[PDB]
Amino acid sequence: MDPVSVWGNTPLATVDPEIHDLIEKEKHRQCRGIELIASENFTSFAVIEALGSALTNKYSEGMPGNRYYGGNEFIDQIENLCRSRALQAFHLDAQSWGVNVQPYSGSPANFAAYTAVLNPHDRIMGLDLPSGGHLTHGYYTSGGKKISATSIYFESLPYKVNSTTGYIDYDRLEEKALDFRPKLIICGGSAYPRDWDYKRFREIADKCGALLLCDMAHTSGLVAAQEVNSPFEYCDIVTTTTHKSLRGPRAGMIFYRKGPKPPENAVYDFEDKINFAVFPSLQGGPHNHQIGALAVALKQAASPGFKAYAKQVKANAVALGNYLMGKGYSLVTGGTENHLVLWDLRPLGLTGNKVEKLCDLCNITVNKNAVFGDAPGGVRIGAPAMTSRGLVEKDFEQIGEFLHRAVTLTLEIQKEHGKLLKDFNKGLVNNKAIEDLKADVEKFSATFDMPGFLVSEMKYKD
Amino acid sequence: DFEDKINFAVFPSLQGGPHNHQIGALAVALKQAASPGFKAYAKQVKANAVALGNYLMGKGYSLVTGGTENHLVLWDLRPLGLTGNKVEKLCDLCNITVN
Amino acid sequence: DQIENLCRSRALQAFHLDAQSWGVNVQPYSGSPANFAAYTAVLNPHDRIMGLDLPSGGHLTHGYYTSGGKKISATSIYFESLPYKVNSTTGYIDYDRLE
Ligand SMILES: Cc1ncc(COP(=O)(O)O)c(CNCC(=O)O)c1O
Ligand SMILES: Cc1ncc(COP(=O)(O)O)c(CNCC(=O)O)c1O
Repeated sequence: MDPVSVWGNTPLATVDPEIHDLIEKEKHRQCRGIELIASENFTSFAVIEALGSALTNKYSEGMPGNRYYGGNEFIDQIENLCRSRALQAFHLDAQSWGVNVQPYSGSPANFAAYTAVLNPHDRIMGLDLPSGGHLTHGYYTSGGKKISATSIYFESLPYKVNSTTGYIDYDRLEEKALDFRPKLIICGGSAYPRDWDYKRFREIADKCGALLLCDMAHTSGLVAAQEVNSPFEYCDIVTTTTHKSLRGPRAGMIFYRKGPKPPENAVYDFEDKINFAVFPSLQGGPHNHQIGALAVALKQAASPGFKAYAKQVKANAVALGNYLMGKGYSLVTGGTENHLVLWDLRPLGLTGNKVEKLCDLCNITVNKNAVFGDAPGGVRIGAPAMTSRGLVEKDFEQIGEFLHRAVTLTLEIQKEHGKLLKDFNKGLVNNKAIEDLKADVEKFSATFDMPGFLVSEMKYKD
Repeated sequence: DFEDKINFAVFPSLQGGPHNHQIGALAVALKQAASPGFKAYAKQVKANAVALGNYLMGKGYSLVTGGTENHLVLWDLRPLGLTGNKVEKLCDLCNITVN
Repeated sequence: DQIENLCRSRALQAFHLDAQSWGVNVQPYSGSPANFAAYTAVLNPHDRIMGLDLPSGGHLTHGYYTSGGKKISATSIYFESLPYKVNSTTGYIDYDRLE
């Protein structure tokens, strides 16, 4: 039996050189490309120190002051701190809003919210995936195969954007809701480049008797800084991830109205149902290292610096958008009001998969994305991650130039090898233009700061 | 065609007699710089600058370019609302000489 | 002569230079005279020069004139200097704007 220090106190670089080396290679990759995945970010070292800590050792099933085991003196304080900081970050009165901070991620947070307020097979609507919505808001194929757990255990129906403007068609949503009669309407999405008319959603929900939930995962950092419409003014429940624009660990939260209802002396009934759904119905012990790390992120999000970050994210998305748009490219809705742009590639005859593939070869990470609701004909581009490395508008205009080069090279490989993926991949090999672009992206990326670790100590600096 | 132009610029164009005590002292310094100890000194200078830079950033101080690849660190004091004048003056009084 | 010849040869050795490819002059009184003699060797009066801007980390002898147009460095008095700057985001040399 190994003495404690050999297995238990030796650092990772010695206990497991393989994993240490792979993480170091991943750190280097994060420092040598252009990260435009709109859901990604780079969190702080202080968050990561809480995440990688002894908090992982403690079981604390239940919730603070009402646990199933002992030894929770300090875990209770950490969870209570995290919860009160969550309410502060979003400027919520603790007598009108509560929050559960135990969900393991955003998707468990959504499914626990549904479990709390719906019965199995109850009806739900959310934004269609080709229109910018997320899997957890419901998804089934044309062949009827239920894919999302939301569509397996409840009855979902999507609403779409207008096929010519790309904005949410609020009239068709109201009509569909009166026909379908959902018990729950979901707003928020993954690839919608505009703000949300939450007042209109509330009017539609009240007209059809539905609860109204906003999944604010993508824009939660922007909501915290009061840079986009606040869903809390109008929604019954607000779910979120904590790792996207909020820049924290991977976790989820469920916010819920409490107290008297606005004008029978009726009161909200969400609190106990939401808490019970997370535990004991769906989850086990909370991940206390995530909760501690989340409390750190929420304190960082409440700071004047984070408000400046949120402004800069929106400004960088706009500058990138305008740059592409001055090159003659087409954006869905012709611009953005948030952290992302939707690049309609169809006027170029390119699929989003070809542009995504050549970009990845040049260390530019984007993702194909269906466009206007229609082989995805676009790509989604987000600003939070590279903004966190300190990039401002001119730097995002340089990102725009890099994207313009990558797309030109894609056209060039298509106009020489052909629109078939078996043919197109022939041009992606031994290609000096790709090799050059990659080199330029690498040298560009290396000039920027990186939160989360001591840069001078990284193993790979080439 | 640099050699003749450069030698001529130094003398007779710009300077008078060389300072031969400087040249002899410089010859000594160039012998010392060619030694394995000096290679280790130069590594140590770099390591010392990095270690100081990392210490300051850990306290929440801002370095220009966020680090160093050579012998110096540049410390941006504007985020603290301080001028270089005040910090230089105060620790000149504590026998710490910066600029 | 032997001391200067030794200084020159040790200069070439300390920087790992082939004497068929590199020569050295070791008489400059200091660094500022060295720079100004180099300029005098290869430039005519009023020839154009660029060096790193002083707020971007450059040195007086690389050129310096004020917002008001006052020529401070002798480099800017006797030649026509224009500075280049670091990238305002990163603090590294902005190579594209220099080009
Ligand atoms: C048999 C078994 N299976 C699954 C789980 C769930 O683990 P998570 O907390 O990671 O969700 C538990 C937790 N049991 C906790 C206990 O016995 O104290 C368990 O005992
Ligand atoms: C009148 C006069 N002025 C200036 C200088 C220049 O001195 P430096 O070498 O220190 O630059 C000399 C040198 N004249 C040397 C000689 O007559 O032998 C000089 O004779």
